[PDB]
Amino acid sequence: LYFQGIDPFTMSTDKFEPVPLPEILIFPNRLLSAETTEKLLNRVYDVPHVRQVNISGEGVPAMVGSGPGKGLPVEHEGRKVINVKGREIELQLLVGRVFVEIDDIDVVEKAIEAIDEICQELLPFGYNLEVGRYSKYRPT
Amino acid sequence: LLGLDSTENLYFQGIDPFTMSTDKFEPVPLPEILIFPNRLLSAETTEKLLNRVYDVPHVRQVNISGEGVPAMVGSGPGKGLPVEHEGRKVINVKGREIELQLLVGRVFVEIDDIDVVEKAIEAIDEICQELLPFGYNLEVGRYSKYRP
Repeated sequence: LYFQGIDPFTMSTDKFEPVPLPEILIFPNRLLSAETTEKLLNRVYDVPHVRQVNISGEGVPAMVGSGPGKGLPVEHEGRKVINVKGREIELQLLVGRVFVEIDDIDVVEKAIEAIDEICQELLPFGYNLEVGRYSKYRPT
Repeated sequence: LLGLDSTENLYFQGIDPFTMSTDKFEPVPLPEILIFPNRLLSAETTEKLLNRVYDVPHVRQVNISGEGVPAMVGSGPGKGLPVEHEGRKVINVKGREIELQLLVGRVFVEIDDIDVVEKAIEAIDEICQELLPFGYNLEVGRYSKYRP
């Protein structure tokens, strides 16, 4: 079937305006240490067409299921400082998500292959990569 | 040879190119509505927002991202002083007690079907108008898994 409608992810509608820049999303199978985060961000910023890299800790801590502290959250991690392309970044939490903004939809495929090669080396415990494409709600 | 170029710009109009590489990318059926508050949310506002969002029809799951907060703080010669509850806050969402450890900057609301997103985003917009007076932006996201 040859589509004849309008997709709000790729064209303006009366309710949506496409966000030009996609994300490459990294979902590691284990949280990232400060050191891993530092190496990952430095390497990813060297990939052509990467505009910015953002990170997040988890919203909800890990709960202790056995031993001392059972039933309670793990002890909160300590603050760490990393150096990304000469800028100091303070980490309050182990990193569970990475968001990589790419400067053009057309180069996503190449960018994600490059990022995949980095992750193969740095995230031996496994990970998943996704492309996110967005549209802004702008009614009327 | 203007005039005799190939016509992929017409044939593929409105399609994102990477999506045609089905050897490498698998479409994710379920979209998300994203809430981007203009300020990082307090635990109190996060709690209110999550309670209301979980009542919107067709919401499947809700995730959050944002900025961590220290569990130790100090301005003296010694080590940091520990913050009560390790700096985290307990919130109550639909009867569940949840330890929150982010100032929230992005809410990810998974919707069960692209076809119901319009009505869902209208309900979420009404919530945000009420709960986020400092302003916010809403977006929809569609995902593709890289599976080379």
